[PDB]
Amino acid sequence: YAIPLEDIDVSNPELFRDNTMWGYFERLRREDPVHYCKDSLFGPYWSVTKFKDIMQVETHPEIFSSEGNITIMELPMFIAMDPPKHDVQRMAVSPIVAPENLAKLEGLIRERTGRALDGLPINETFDWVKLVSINLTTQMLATLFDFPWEDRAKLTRWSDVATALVGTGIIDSEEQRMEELKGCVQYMTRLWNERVNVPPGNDLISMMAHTESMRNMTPEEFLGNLILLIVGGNDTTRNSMTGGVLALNENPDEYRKLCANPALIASMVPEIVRWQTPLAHMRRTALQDTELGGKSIRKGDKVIMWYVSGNRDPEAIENPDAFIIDRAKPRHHLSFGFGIHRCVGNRLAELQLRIVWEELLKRWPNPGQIEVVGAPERVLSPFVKGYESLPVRINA
Ligand code: HEC
Repeated sequence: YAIPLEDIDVSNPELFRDNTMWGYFERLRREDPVHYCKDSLFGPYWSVTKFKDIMQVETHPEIFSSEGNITIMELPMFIAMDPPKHDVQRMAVSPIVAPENLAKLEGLIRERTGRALDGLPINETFDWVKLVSINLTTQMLATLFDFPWEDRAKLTRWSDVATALVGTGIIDSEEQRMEELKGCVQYMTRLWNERVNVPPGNDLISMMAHTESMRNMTPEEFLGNLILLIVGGNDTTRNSMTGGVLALNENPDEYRKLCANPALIASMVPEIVRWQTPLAHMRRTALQDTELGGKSIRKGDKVIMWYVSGNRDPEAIENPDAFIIDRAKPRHHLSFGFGIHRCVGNRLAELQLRIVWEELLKRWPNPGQIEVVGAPERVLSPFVKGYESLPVRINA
């Protein structure tokens, strides 16, 4: 409120690192819900801050294009494609990440999860993001992709390089970003070559290499889609694992409700994904002049769907700034988007988060045993809404 409406830049990454962006999004929802920003680190853009207006953008891909770039920050892959090619590639890829096709690998993830939790320090403060969230998410991706186990830290590195702003401690330049992602393409090409001329067996690289429909992708599209699948489920799962522990500590009546009725994992996991909003936005580009929420959008304009604001919109969600683990309709949220691009991995991602909560409560069943003892450090990004560290002590 101490700055002019016309000067609000909700994309400033410092607002996300400082956890001060909430107040700026609240002012826009009240006073200018479809908002033009002339000056930012990302050039000019529109902010879409209400639940119903994000739904209008998601459901009109013939007006609001995904082709070529789906973030505010300026290989082919089907998230960054419009129909018809989007729809052909999604129909090939959807069965690869469906739980119905993954039961044996998911039982192996549960065994590996239990072993990892059995190795955590007890009655000693540690960094939850390092020892649990990054550790378990990397073990899950390495299991699904049968990735060489000694090289699994490369998955975390490639994830960081894909999304990082220049000068945050990950890359020094766009030249460095391109050199590292060349390395990623070279590594995945070797795995493709080692699995295509041998009988399949049970991992996602073997499944894609032997799927007849994926012969109609170019090698560039095949590699682009393979790398989308490794990166797409990494930071999102990681920051949902961290967020749930923080939400239960900030809301002790919900931690008591969970421990008294562990079946509430079913309604809690979707509420963790809403409360966290691990990807704060997705971007579109206007293909035609259009009207949205009373504003004139021009052909070629950058249009930002702020899920971080839509998930807190009281017009759509009752008491939206409260964490409530037994809501009547807990899947009413925008963290997986909506429409033709709605997260193809959503049911697999939630299954992983339920496996983790079942295995945590098996070992530590009482309220307050998983205790946040220090402030989180947050990520410097307008896209990844997440945590670099979280000090935790397990009281057992
Ligand atoms: C194993 C893979 C994988 C996992 C795990 C995964 N995703 Fe996705 N996600 C994708 C793919 C692939 C797409 C592209 C789908 C498309 O464009 O049709 C996608 C698309 C999305 C989109 C775009 C929605 C839209 O309407 O534009 C969002 C947002 C998203 N994912 C969020 C999440 C979140 C949050 C999580 C975890 C809590 C997650 N994803 C877990 C693979 C994954």
